[PDB]
Formats: sequence, C-alpha cells, structure tokens
Amino acid sequence: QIITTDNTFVSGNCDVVIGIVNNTVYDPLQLELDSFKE
Amino acid sequence: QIITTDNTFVSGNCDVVIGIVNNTVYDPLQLELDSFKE
Ligand SMILES: *[C@@H]1O[C@H](CO)[C@@H](O[C@@H]2O[C@H](CO)[C@@H](O)[C@H](O)[C@H]2NC(C)=O)[C@H](O)[C@H]1NC(C)=O
Ligand SMILES: *[C@@H]1O[C@H](CO)[C@@H](O[C@@H]2O[C@H](CO)[C@@H](O)[C@H](O)[C@H]2NC(C)=O)[C@H](O)[C@H]1NC(C)=O
Repeated sequence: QIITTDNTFVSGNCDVVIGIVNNTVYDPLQLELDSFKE
Repeated sequence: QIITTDNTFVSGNCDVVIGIVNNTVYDPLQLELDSFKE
C-alpha cells in the first residue's frame, strides 16, 4: 500500500529512531486542497 | 496526545453518559479549511 498519513501515525522527530529512513509520505486531503484552489 | 476527531469516535448526544465533561475536540480538516478559504 502507499504510505500515507492515514496508514501511519507520527510520534516525535527523526533523530531518535536508530533505523529511520528518509522517504516521501503522501498526504491525502492536502493534495486535494491544491486541486480545489491551487 | 491532543484530542482530535481522528483519535475519538462520536455516538449520541451529551446527556446519557454519566460523568461527561466539557472540552474542545480539535478537528484538523476544519482548521485547515478556515485557512484555505480565508
Ligand atoms: C534525511 O533528510 C534530512 C534533511 O531533510 C537530512 O539531513 C540534512 O542533510 C543535508 C545534506 O543533504 C544537510 O546539509 C543538512 O544539514 C541535514 N540536516 C539535518 C538536520 O540533519 C538527512 O541526512 C537525511 N537522511 C538520510 C538517511 O538521507
Ligand atoms: C457544557 O456546556 C453546555 C453548553 O454548551 C452546558 O449546558 C448549559 O448548562 C447550564 C447549567 O449548567 C444551563 O443553564 C444552560 O441552559 C445549558 N445550555 C445548553 C445549551 O445546554 C453544560 O452544562 C456544560 N457542562 C458542563 C459539565 O460544564
């Protein structure tokens, strides 16, 4: 599945988790607002 | 964590539940929309 803000939850910043990897997380709704009135 | 409409669910009116307290549940979508539309 696509990694999104509905499939995942956020807790803290990125400097704590030993194995954290940089990747894009797609935000539903936030993209839509741009289509509605860019 | 902040109490939001994603963390809780809604069922019924504020009368039957014993010991219900008044507070604000923060809906993220409305907050964004009041910025998007201005
Ligand atoms: C994940 O991304 C962050 C930035 O979003 C990277 O940290 C920055 O890396 C640049 C070089 O590309 C530096 O100039 C910045 O000073 C860094 N900032 C911080 C706060 O570290 C981070 O290295 C990336 N991690 C991986 C594994 O790619
Ligand atoms: C939560 O807020 C509601 C109002 O939105 C309160 O309802 C009022 O209660 C007082 C008595 O406490 C009545 O005189 C008002 O007529 C009520 N108004 C409405 C619109 O219901 C409710 O009491 C509050 N609850 C708590 C625990 O503070």
